[PDB]
Amino acid sequence: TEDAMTVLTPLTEKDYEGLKRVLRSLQAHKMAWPFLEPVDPNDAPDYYGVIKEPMDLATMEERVQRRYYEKLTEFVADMTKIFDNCRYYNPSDSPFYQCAEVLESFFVQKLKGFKASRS
Ligand SMILES: Cn1ncc(N[C@H]2CCNC2)c(Cl)c1=O
Repeated sequence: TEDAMTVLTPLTEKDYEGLKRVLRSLQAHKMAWPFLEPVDPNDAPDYYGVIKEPMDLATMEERVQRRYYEKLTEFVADMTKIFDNCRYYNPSDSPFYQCAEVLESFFVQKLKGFKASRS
């Protein structure tokens, strides 16, 4: 199943080309700009004291380029931190919270396509 594959099956070189495509799709999305680089503390009081595990798309790109991820779960966990951190720090009427909702929905669509392609 795709769930077990996601947790257990090591990422191959072919898998990594798919991860790069997924990442580039997210970076190009109209609602991705809040997530392209780390949050600046001057945009968000106490951000780094509140958020335990910050993440952003440039950090994920570096990690993809360095072959940091061994399993798809780990890549999904980093991506999900981006959206969960945003929704945790901000109120639901924040424009950043709204971007997280839209971009995660897009991620989920692309992720399902990638999982289907591994077979
Ligand atoms: C509270 N807060 N402040 C900023 C931000 N993104 C920044 C990154 C660079 N340009 C916008 C997010 Cl994602 C957030 O949640």
